[PDB]
Amino acid sequence: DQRFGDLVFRQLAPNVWQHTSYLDMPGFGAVASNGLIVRDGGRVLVVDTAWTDDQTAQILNWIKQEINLPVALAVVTHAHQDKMGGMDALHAAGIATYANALSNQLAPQEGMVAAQHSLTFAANGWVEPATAPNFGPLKVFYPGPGHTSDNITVGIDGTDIAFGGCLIKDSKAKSLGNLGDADTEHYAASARAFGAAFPKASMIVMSHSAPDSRAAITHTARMADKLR
Ligand SMILES: C[C@@H](O)[C@@H](C(=O)O)[C@H]1CC(SCCNC=N)=C(C(=O)O)N1
Ligand SMILES: [Zn+2]
Ligand SMILES: [Zn+2]
Repeated sequence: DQRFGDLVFRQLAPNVWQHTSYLDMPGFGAVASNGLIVRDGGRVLVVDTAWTDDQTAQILNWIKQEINLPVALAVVTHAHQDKMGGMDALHAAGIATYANALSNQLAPQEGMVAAQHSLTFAANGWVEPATAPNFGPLKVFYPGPGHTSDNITVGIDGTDIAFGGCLIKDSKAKSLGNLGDADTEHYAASARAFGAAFPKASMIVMSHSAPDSRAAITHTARMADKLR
């Protein structure tokens, strides 16, 4: 683990890093939020911002120092603060940002800054390639409504890594966390759909825990079963 400012960076694979930022919430303590950094050829790709614009700027600063390649694009997995909180930092730096069309539509109501481009998805959940230009190893999948109506997920092609965001919780988790915006009826099916979308992924990266095995997906699904 590497510390850079208030952020921590961990290499998960030769070309993949996890970024972690913290937000102190009064009465509840500091909460960690994870994202991904992917090196693809002569460019870098980001998945999710940090909690804030300042923290996100630090991600770009670490990238400059540790990777020294231009950041080509970023993808945010839904319209909540821990995933979209630092959109300004990305846009200030001239980085093209992509999100679920629904996330961009919800963003203003959520107090978030919308991404600059919209992803749309097929009936089977896979992104329509036309809306996801030059994503390299990033394979984006909409598993259906769960944590939120708009949550999307990301696999890293050519690695054992898949990113479930706030949809997937780790196998040690006691609850499904914040269900304030959740679709409790479809949550279980969506978690399982993600598992089926990336059947070979063995390392599951998520928003609020260290990377886990596929057990995180199944354990989440089974916790969600009880919500019905
Ligand atoms: C604060 C907001 O961004 C919230 C969300 O996205 O729903 C953050 C905080 C949280 S709570 C973190 C884990 N909580 C466990 N009780 C989650 C989450 O559950 O995914 N995401
Ligand atoms: Zn959320
Ligand atoms: Zn979260």
